[PDB]
Amino acid sequence: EVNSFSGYLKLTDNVYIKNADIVEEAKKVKPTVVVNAANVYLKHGGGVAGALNKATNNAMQVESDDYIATNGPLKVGGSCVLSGHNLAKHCLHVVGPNVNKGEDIQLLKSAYENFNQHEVLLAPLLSAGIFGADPIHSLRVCVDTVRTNVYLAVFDKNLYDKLVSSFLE
Ligand SMILES: CC(C)[C@H](Nc1ncnc2[nH]c(-c3cn[nH]c3)cc12)c1ccc2c(c1)S(=O)(=O)CCC2
Repeated sequence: EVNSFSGYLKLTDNVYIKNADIVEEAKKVKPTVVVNAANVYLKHGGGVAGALNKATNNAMQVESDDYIATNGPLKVGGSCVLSGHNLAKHCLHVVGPNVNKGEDIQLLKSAYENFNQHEVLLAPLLSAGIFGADPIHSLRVCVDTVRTNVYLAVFDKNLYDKLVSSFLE
């Protein structure tokens, strides 16, 4: 019943990967921590963040606005811990660089370093999709940076297959 991840492929001693929607994984597993692919103002307008917010019936967005009002925006490469709502005990909101908006890809290492404060995490592939990072590079940074136990859900079988073949070269 605790962190019941199923059907993952173990890549390294601490990195696992599955072709799955992170929202569906969070509902089934109810992990201790789910990672959001956030932006600095925690505006969950689309993609992974919009999907996680919609699964909380907008409770994540209201909580996020209150956090920003009191604390100000996050930095690129930084994170904050807020409620997991019905998806997890906690949501770790992590800001990976948006290369399509000119942010430095080197900050992807700092973004993955936030994962090391949590023993077990369900997470998306940071800075992939419309953030513009090369998803094979993002997996290599994950493997080289994260030391705690991370379960990556990648919602695209074509990309999943390319990432596993890239890792097993
Ligand atoms: C690479 C892609 C396959 C992957 N997507 C996903 N990966 C895992 N669980 C997912 N659920 C949905 C979904 C459910 N309902 N609606 C959307 C998407 C999703 C991905 C990973 C990272 C990032 C993005 C996208 S982005 O374009 O949202 C920008 C932020 C970084």
